[PDB]
Amino acid sequence: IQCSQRMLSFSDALLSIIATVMILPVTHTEISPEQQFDRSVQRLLATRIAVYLMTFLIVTVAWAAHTRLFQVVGKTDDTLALLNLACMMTITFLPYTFSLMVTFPDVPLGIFLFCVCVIAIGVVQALIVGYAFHFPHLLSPQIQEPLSKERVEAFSDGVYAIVATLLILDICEDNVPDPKDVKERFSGSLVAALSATGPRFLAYFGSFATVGLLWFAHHSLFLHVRKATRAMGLLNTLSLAFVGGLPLAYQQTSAFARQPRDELERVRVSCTIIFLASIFQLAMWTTALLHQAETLQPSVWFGGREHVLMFAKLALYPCASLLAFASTCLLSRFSVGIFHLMQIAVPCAFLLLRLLVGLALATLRVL
Amino acid sequence: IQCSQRMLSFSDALLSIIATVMILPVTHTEISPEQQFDRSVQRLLATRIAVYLMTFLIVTVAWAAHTRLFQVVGKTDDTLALLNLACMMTITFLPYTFSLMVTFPDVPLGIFLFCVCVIAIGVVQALIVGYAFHFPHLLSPQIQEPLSKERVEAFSDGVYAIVATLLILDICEDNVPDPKDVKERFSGSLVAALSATGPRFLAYFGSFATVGLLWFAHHSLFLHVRKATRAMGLLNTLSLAFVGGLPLAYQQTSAFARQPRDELERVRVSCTIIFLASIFQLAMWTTALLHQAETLQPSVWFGGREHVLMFAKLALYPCASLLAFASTCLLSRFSVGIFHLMQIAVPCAFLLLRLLVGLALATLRVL
Ligand SMILES: [Cs+]
Ligand SMILES: [Cs+]
Ligand SMILES: [Cs+]
Ligand SMILES: [Cs+]
Ligand SMILES: [Cs+]
Repeated sequence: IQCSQRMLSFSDALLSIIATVMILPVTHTEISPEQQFDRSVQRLLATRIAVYLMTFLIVTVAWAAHTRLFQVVGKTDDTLALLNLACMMTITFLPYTFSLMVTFPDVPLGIFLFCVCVIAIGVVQALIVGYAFHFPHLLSPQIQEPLSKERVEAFSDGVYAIVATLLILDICEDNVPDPKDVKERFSGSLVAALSATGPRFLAYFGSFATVGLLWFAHHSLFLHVRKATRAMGLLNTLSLAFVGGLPLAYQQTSAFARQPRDELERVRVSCTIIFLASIFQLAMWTTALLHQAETLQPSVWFGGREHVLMFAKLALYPCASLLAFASTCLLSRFSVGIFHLMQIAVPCAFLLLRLLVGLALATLRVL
Repeated sequence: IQCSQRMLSFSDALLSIIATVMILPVTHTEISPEQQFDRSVQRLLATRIAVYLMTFLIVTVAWAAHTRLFQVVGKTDDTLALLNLACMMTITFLPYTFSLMVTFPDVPLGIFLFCVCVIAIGVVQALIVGYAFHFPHLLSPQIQEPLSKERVEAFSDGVYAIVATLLILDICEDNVPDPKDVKERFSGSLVAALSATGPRFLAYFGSFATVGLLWFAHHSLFLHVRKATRAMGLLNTLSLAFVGGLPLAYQQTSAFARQPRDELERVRVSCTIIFLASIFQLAMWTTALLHQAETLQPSVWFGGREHVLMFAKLALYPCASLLAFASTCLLSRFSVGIFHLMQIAVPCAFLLLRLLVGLALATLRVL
């Protein structure tokens, strides 16, 4: 009998990466001025977004099934480890089946391959369960539907890390200039290319700050969570699904970004993505507050010491993105400036959150 | 005061992904028949491999510095969490500095940016240390150079997962056919395209099996390790660095693979990569055996119950790849067949390792 922590952690990392890499087809979508007014390319972009969401949810379902299985397994062995590796191999091939299905929906080949993959996952999991029940010592103590917190945490961490890596790869792809381009612009001057590419560098830091602050909010939330209910897990899955779309909002090399579009439209899309990513974390927090005794620690109970702090932590980004979208809709003049100011201000608010909470609550109490 | 497990796990995941994504430039290298005999493209491929190795080692050094720092920190706070996120942001920008340096080595801009990034990492880490020492409660109990095992495990898991994801992405990119291609080959027949693309599907399973079995060996090794010495950490870093090259060996869409080359040369390259990946794990095992009392559990001591099993587990792949290379060099006729037979046999040997060890040792004892 061996400990099963590392095996499940590796499974979580693999599955998170597999679920998050479904956004790449969306990022690489190409639209040009010649095809700007064509309907097919717009419909294709929309369908690709939908496909990304569906594939993310499928991979998440598979991961949850694996977690429920290894909650009963408990202790792993060499045989069970190899069988879990086979199950991971089977799950990883789902992306290819869905790619085939997307390329050829009417043809039944992709459907058959997807069904065969699901059936292989099923038989492998059934073999693992039968092996564990055959040998009592392997099973968990309780045997011999809240999901486990550690698994959810690992999956979320993997998703966020992959998003950040996508951002930095986009920077590495776009910002670097070519020798011929440098020579044509100026007489072999790279300082000038740096001067021309600085805003891109700063936008990268802004995007990474956004992702890191969202992760910080999620981490602070799950630190205070005694138990994670199934509803909280579903809301977390939705939040992660909409977190995977951040590259679509904060990428320059992406063919998606390189299309005829107005600045206000890009700002609106990015704000909507951020709001959708953060509102589901806020919903997790509220749902946990409903059943505070079981799903939360005493500190974050209603009227607790850190309740207001956590509420502000999780409501900072949603309210800010909603304000940015409202400014885009109403003012129509300073929207981009408001969005950039918010991008650079939300970090500062996070760093000084406790002092702001204190001063605000004190001022409201006095008056 | 808050627990620092999840923060460090997220840092490990991010840094592992960042270190492993340095292989992508190598995979996307293009060589054509027109430029087959040109020296520049071959030299470029070699230099890109070297650059990948160097960048991996740099990111690993940064990760090790962070681990040594947070061994003293112990307990994290909101401020320390945000500062660690800033440090991760700074480390993630190293890829871009190195890309600029590669594109323009003679120009000093990339060098200056790299130095500034290192200096920013330094100042952020110094601020974290001063903050922790300013507040005694945050520091670890021991304060108020063996690396931590959990961090190494997480980093290795991330690297392996990213390799597997690269493999599956390569499959998704190449194997899927286009509608026009299907129509030109046959009268709208996708079953025929499947029949033509089957060997690629099977090669994917072979490559994933290779990666998963290497991970299984590493996991079995670290399960029995009481303490991880600095030398073992360095050997693990080298093993991971040479594991990142597996995509170069098991990818079809990669422009690297799409070049004029003989089958025997590809087999030799893949075998060399696998041998280099596994021999360093074997070296970790031997180095730990030297100081068995401190670096190993009683089971794997010399003459232990699981010593022979672990030795076989960690020597299966090195010996097999060496045999495949020797067959390539000597026989020159059935080398590819031997390589494929080995690819599909090593998994079976892993699954039946205990029975083979038993029968072999018994036969040797009797005779
Ligand atoms: Cs974890
Ligand atoms: Cs992870
Ligand atoms: Cs971990
Ligand atoms: Cs990881
Ligand atoms: Cs990628």
